[PDB]
Amino acid sequence: PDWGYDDKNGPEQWSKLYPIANGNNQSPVDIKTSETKHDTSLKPISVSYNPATAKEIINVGHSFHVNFEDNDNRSVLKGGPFSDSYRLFQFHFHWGSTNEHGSEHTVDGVKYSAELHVAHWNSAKYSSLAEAASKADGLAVIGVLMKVGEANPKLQKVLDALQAIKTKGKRAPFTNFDPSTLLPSSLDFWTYPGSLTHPPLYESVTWIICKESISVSSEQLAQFRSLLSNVEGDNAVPMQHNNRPTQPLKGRTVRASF
Ligand SMILES: CC(=O)NCCc1ccc(S(N)(=O)=O)cc1
Ligand SMILES: [Zn+2]
Repeated sequence: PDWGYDDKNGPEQWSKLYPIANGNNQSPVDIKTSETKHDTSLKPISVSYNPATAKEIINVGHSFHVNFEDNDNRSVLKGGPFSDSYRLFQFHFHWGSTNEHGSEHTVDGVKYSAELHVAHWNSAKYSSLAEAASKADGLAVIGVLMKVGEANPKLQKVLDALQAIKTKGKRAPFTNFDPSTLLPSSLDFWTYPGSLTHPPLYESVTWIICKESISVSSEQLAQFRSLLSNVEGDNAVPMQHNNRPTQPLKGRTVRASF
């Protein structure tokens, strides 16, 4: 690919190939609680995922994705700022070179160790992910900040699967899993209109950032960093990091459900 997280092909240089990187609806962003606006029209977040939709886990070079079957509404996200139903299609993480950084979104300047992203697409208005991905109201992603501390047992199935997709391109069956088990006990959230955090960087994402963080141990993060970005047979190249710096709000308003 023509982009990555290294010095020459990283976030700082993405604008060369993808001009939208300097757009007015880019993500992630720094959430300043003193500037958030509480909206009473915001309904509670509602997630209902069917574990049978879990499909496959793939090493995509810069990260790894856990995909779900999205042929029907067995796994959907509703409520919040949405009137339409969004269909689950994938969840993945972002992490940094060390525990002191790793999350993409930050709160009042505080950076966390990693971030969980659960993505969905608008199946009420569109017919496929490919179609919805470029629409302003096409995607919905739940972001959960991960604070380094106690080991998170609910990450077990995911971590145990990494040994089967160590190098770029490898993929394997990942079934019978409900990602709602990874979300925090409280679903209070912040929401704002944004974009995909990496190329193609489409400004088609309605972000749902959870107020409550979930835990993850130093060793579990080490597992993410032990994944290889190279293809099998080549010199090992660890996936040290894949988080984008926060971008200018550009007049956007971050709303709070609490
Ligand atoms: C084919 C496919 O699923 N590609 C990944 C698309 C994609 C999904 C979500 C995000 S994020 N970081 O904004 O949550 C970025 C890219
Ligand atoms: Zn992401």
